[PDB]
Amino acid sequence: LHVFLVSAPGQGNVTPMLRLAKSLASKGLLVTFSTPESYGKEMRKTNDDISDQPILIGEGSIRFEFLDDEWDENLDAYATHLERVGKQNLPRMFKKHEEEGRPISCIINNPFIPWVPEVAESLGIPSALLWVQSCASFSSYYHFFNDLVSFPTESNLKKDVCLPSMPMLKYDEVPLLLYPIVPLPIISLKNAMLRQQKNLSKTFCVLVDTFQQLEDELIHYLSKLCPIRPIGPLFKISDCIEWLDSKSPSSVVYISFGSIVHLKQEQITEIAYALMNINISFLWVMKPPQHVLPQGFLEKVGEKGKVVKWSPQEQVLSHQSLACFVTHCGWNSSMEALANGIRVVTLPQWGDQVTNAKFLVDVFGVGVRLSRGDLEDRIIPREEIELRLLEVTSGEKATEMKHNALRWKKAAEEAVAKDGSSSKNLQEFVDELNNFR
Ligand SMILES: O=c1cc(-c2ccc(O)c(O)c2)oc2cc(O)cc(O)c12
Repeated sequence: LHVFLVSAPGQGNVTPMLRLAKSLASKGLLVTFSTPESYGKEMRKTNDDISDQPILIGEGSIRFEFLDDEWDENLDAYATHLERVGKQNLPRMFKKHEEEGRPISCIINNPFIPWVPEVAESLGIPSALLWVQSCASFSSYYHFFNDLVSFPTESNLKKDVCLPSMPMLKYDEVPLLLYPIVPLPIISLKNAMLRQQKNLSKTFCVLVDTFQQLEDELIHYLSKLCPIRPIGPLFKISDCIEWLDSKSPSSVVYISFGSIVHLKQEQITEIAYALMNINISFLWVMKPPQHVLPQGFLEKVGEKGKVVKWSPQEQVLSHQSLACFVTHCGWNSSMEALANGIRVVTLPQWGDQVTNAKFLVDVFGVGVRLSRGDLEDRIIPREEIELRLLEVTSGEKATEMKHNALRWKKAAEEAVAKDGSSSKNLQEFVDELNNFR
């Protein structure tokens, strides 16, 4: 088999599609991953395993055949141009593979190049979709595009939303890209999402980065409208740690916010005071673009605290020292917290991070809510942060959320085990690819 994995620019898009690539390669498939060269060569220069040629995994390999971007530096501006070059170029690359005994059986794309199922359609090549957010978020988008349930509008900005097989969200707990008020540099992601929901008809399979028991009933309901397959999580399918060793177990407050979120300086300074004040141990990831910490922060907290510029998150998350996780609640981060058994402290910023935060707190039951997101735009005072740090590590539910945590970590490892739901959804989808052939 030979499947073509096409992904939009961005760390958050490429990583999961790569992980879907290392997985299909593990199953005797040859995968060719591609992404715009402008950001592609940036992966080249910044990654150790570049591409001299295929890179075997199990009995399959992963080739690299980047799309010529035709874009040297000169968001909506680039999206339209990229769509232009992609349709220009992608048949030319598929046509090359046609004459070298490599007819492509399937294409895989993510929502932020939603036009890809159109080239798949014209060229006769079946189209599938890698969805990188939860299944509650997919349902948010699908119901909204087809307008099957009512959302906030300009005339009612605080309307609740009642999605089937979901807890009733609130106006600011629906994925922020469906809100009718959106920054004009971001409207282009709203349009990409919505365009992908228009192209769903042409698509025979949606591969979702979640597993069957995390969103059990939801996946059953939407599976009648939609061809949804849970195959996750993908990260588990396929000096920092020396320091945490010295600490006692379940003791270190962990603090990341992914590699895009940039908090506000006032929010930084309320957290540093919070940590100082309750005097907890911590590992706070402070990625550079320059945030300042209070005068004598480092000396005051001592060896109880530690600030770093980057962290092996998956590793760190698998540590017993960790007491909790202050997170921006991206999908992969919510799932890495779930699968590893760690309680969370939710600081949603934008997008679907406000839905996942509603889920971590009130559904999966694995922690405490610190903020409600950009639409709240309320600098959270250190007093409250200190309260949630107490609530999640010492307080009356602290062990019940620990319990709930260690049970979603059980179910995650069963989903990915040999004859588990997530793994047999993979092999089946691979089994479907042959039956076309
Ligand atoms: O809605 C999205 C919003 C943003 C974003 C939001 C606020 C910012 O101040 C910023 O610099 C980026 O970044 C994204 C980045 C993504 O990969 C996907 C998204 O939906 C978004």
